[PDB]
Amino acid sequence: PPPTEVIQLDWWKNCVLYQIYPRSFKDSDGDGIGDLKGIISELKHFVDAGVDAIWMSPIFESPMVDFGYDISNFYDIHYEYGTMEDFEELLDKAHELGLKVLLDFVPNHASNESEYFIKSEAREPGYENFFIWADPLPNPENPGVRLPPSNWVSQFGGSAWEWSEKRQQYYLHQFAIQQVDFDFRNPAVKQEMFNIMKFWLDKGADGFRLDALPYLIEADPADHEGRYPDDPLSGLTQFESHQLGYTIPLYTKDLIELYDVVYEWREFLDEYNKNHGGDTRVVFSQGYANVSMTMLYYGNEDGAIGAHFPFNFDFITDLSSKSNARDFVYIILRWLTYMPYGGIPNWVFGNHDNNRMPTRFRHDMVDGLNIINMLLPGVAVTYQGEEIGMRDGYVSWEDTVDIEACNRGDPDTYHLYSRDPARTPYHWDNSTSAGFSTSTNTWLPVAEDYQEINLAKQKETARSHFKNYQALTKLRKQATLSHGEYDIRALSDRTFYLVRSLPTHDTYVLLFNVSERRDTVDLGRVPHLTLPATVYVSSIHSARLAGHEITSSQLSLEAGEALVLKAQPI
Amino acid sequence: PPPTEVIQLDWWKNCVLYQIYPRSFKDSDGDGIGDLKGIISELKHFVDAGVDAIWMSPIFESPMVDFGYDISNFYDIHYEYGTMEDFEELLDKAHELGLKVLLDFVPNHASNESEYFIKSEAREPGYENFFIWADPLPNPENPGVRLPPSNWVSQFGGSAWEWSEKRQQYYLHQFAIQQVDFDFRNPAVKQEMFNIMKFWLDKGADGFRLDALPYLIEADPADHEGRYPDDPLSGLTQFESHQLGYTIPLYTKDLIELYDVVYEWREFLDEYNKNHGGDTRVVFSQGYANVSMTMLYYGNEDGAIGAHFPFNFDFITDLSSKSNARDFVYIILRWLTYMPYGGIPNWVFGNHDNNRMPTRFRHDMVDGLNIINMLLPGVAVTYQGEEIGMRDGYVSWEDTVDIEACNRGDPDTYHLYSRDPARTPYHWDNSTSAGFSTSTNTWLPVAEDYQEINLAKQKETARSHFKNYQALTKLRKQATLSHGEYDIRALSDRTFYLVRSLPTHDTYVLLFNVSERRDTVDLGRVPHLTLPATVYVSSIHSARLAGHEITSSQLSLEAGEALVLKAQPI
Ligand SMILES: OC[C@@]1(O)OC[C@@H](O)[C@@H](O)[C@@H]1O
Ligand SMILES: OC[C@@]1(O)OC[C@@H](O)[C@@H](O)[C@@H]1O
Ligand SMILES: OC[C@H]1O[C@](O)(CO)[C@@H](O)[C@@H]1O
Ligand SMILES: OC[C@H]1O[C@](O)(CO)[C@@H](O)[C@@H]1O
Ligand SMILES: *[C@@H]1O[C@H](CO)[C@@H](O)[C@H](O)[C@H]1O
Ligand SMILES: *[C@@H]1O[C@H](CO)[C@@H](O)[C@H](O)[C@H]1O
Ligand SMILES: [Ca+2]
Ligand SMILES: [Ca+2]
Ligand SMILES: [Mg+2]
Ligand SMILES: [Mg+2]
Ligand SMILES: [Mg+2]
Ligand SMILES: [Mg+2]
Ligand SMILES: [Mg+2]
Repeated sequence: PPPTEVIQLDWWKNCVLYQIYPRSFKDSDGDGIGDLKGIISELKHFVDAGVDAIWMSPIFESPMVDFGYDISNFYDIHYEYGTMEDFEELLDKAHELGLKVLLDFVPNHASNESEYFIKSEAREPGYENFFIWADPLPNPENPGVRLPPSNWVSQFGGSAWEWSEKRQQYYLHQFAIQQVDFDFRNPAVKQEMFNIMKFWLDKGADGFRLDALPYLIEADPADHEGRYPDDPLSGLTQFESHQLGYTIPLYTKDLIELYDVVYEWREFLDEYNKNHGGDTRVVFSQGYANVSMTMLYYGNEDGAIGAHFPFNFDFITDLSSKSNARDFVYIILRWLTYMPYGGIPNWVFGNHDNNRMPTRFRHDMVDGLNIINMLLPGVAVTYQGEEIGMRDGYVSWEDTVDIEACNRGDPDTYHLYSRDPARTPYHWDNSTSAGFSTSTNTWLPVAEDYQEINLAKQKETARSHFKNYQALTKLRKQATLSHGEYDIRALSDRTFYLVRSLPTHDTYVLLFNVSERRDTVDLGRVPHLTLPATVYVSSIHSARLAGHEITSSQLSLEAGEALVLKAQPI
Repeated sequence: PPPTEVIQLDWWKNCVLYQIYPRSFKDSDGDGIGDLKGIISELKHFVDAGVDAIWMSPIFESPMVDFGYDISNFYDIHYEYGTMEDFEELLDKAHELGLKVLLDFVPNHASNESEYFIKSEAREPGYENFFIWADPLPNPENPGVRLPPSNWVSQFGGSAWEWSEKRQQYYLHQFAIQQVDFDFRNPAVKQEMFNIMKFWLDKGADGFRLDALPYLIEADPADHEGRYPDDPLSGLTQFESHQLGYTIPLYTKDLIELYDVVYEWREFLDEYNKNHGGDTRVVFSQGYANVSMTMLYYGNEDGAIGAHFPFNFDFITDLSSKSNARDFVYIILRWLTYMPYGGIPNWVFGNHDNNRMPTRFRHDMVDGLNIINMLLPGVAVTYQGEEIGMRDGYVSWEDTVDIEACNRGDPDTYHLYSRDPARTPYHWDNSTSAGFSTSTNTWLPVAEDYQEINLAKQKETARSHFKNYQALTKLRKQATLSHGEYDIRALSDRTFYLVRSLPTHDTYVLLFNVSERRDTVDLGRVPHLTLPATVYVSSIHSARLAGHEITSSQLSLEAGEALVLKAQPI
């Protein structure tokens, strides 16, 4: 029978979404800092790679305490990265190449250098209640020793409460001292968030990543006899009272009221899209939470609609080099089992907040992991460098600039916390500073392996991570990946299959030996696979090349080996 | 295309396995205690129910501290239950009726009234090292102040170490003070377990349940400078030093050496089956552990073969009335994802150690839960009472006899620990004591609801839990249930499907609304379902009767409603 026709999906339902970390992508001006003119000079890379949409880590005005996540002006561009004119040029050139562009910001908090905070601290009319301000806890026993409002612990270590001498109250910071939590029960705060989003959509952004949403709302002291309630204690002996893990965040994380804010954002965005037309503008939410709390970002049982999707961190939080094939299958099944009917799945293997994909897994698993990302239903998310298999770079204590590591760590522990190894500059080629900069003095050190692992090398060599990346993003154009069913099971502790199938269309099969040992499997166990089948993609050290035919039902896979097979339609 | 011939499976691969609790099954002699003549009198019940194999909770000589799991003679029958001749009669009549009969015992420990312990405490030759005996922990601060060997906590509260005045040493008890842990590094103890198994296999037993296996082996002092190492502390404020949960059982539970004992037991059983022929004799292992530690009971990487299966307690540990249809699917997929290839899956919904199935879930979910048990691949495990939807019985503090409750509990807390509510006498009919006994003086109180919930009532009335149970055990003779594939997914937060399919054989489909609300689903989402299809079984509260034709692809299911549909072969 002739192949069935399929209805085209809206762009966000099956895009390849690439995360740029602008500070480390491309330095155009020799200061060792990535910049917007740098990104503009390499927009063609996303077309070459088969990326549909780029998001940037923050580029708004920021003192850079948390490299952009401490925003002092939500309406202008950080000078080290360029100007508003450069951003507008980036949007125009990206759109001309057919790319979508999303911006990133963290609604939860503003820099203490923001006009909001300066004015709030001054109790300026309209701003007095813009942030969470509290009096000290009455000390009737030592009237003279000042007590914080509650025992709340910051994500970045120490008390979540910072005394203001000027205002003679504490302000809340779930993150850095310099990152002040907005009061999301203040209508003026909610209106300012719509104002920011409308400003950037009007400039032409295609949507937003909205960061750190579990932390929006904290217990209302009206419900606790006018005090901020203590979070319950963990009782874990490895944590002292200034260490993250000392408290259970009952009153400070994943409060149900946060979701009302997200549903209100979605209603705003839906109105905006109705009144402007063109490509749908979207919101993709970030939060690390349990399955229940994460799925609530999609919407709820009462018909609320939230983010276009919450990001799926399962490959970061629940899989690693310790995982066997059964773990891989059981964790892949979690998002697919719990995600609401009609929701769009997404898959995230890395970001600027976690160690790089091949460092969390193994170097010989890069191709298999990128195949899982591209062959699962829904949206593939790629973190800068995954398309060439970048590894964590070495960063000394002396070179560490991550506030999270400076705050929580010391020269012996800092590696437990630092995100800097996943932020080292991108490897374009084997030139000075891996082609990232004409300068040797980069804001973070260039990883030692850049002569071995760089894009130019992988475009010249017959087989490479990047060429496999290109073959996979191209495969996503096939109806079997955009509209096909899925079946996933383990064949052994070492190997699993993923089958995409769709009547009258080619079948595609992943086989992946995720173990450190060779494995032999019976392909007769794989549903919808008739032999002979053809190798479409293989891992760079596979004995099988693309175009190789699989004729035998007995297949030996090397440690880390992955194959994509193209088989006849069902 | 005429139905394919399937190869008949060995009996233990797809049996319906029924756990009898002899003390609460049937009292023949009016002492309010269930007994072997009582079981003999009702063996036809298993044939009527479509049960293939019965296991009895322990019937060996026991002081009854733990109602038979404290065994004082592993080679003879507890007097209250009957004689060795009653047991030989039971085995004879059961085998005549085509039933398999398994015995239960707990290798970990013997009664302190056993000859083993009395001789071991007396340091008789050969017995000295039968149990774990330890010196007090040396006390350099004040020599001769008596300290226990370690901080280890018993499962039934207090220290796992009991001082013997007679022997001037402590003995290990992971369970009650009266349950003494064997030394499983002693070859004479291992030889004694082979002797015990050989004795009962020689009498005609079809196999064993071996209880409490995670506790067999504890840390060897020879690996900790000649002391028993402390278990790590949990840090949890709700647990004092005498309370289960105070410690993390690093050195006392799930030691990798316990699995070598299991593999040796299978090698012995394999040799016995080979030398005796007839029907395979089996071992089913018990242990509550994580999925890692649970699957090693089947066997290991190196090719060790263990129990025919370990019991799957997921419907007790990981699902309850709090669970939605997505939880059901995600937990059902756990065993099927993790079990080794060739493994036989099994499904346990209750036992004498946990609250009854309708009490853990809801009264209106009984049929749906019995359908899952019978329609998933592998072995269905039934606990005495589940075939009629028995609810937990009320048992006051005054009537409580469970050592776990007496030791861990007080008049206000005892309900958190007691297993007595799941051990109340079986509801045969609406006669005195529900037909369990001619006496009103029963060893536990008969539940208040026996007039409403009894077997005789359910065999008379047109629709019942028992008639559904019978319809389900009959359905397991169909090739689709013994050899069929499975597919399982959630349609909503409320409803899931399970499809058993097998080309040329009929398709069977469970649809189950596990929620408290009506749900409407689209049957066109269910694979291998062509309409019309026939209701084969329905929940007793369903508007649909068996024989009812589903024609519409839109289906509204009431809270708790489950249907089994019979549909055309694929
Ligand atoms: O608009 C609904 C609501 O729940 O949204 C989150 C907070 O702004 C709450 O004060 C507010 O009532
Ligand atoms: O037979 C192997 C072994 O591991 O079995 C379990 C224990 O009896 C151990 O002492 C013994 O070495
Ligand atoms: O460590 C960085 C922290 O900030 C976040 O982005 C907050 O959502 C998370 O990655 C983590 O809690
Ligand atoms: O509550 C009883 C205890 O004994 C066991 O049967 C041992 O495996 C478990 O049910 C529990 O740990
Ligand atoms: C989300 O927000 C936190 C706090 O501002 C930042 O540190 C992360 O990098 C960002 O992804
Ligand atoms: C398994 O073993 C324990 C300890 O003897 C007992 O209490 C349980 O009832 C049994 O299943
Ligand atoms: Ca907040
Ligand atoms: Ca033991
Ligand atoms: Mg620059
Ligand atoms: Mg971290
Ligand atoms: Mg009796
Ligand atoms: Mg219990
Ligand atoms: Mg299928």
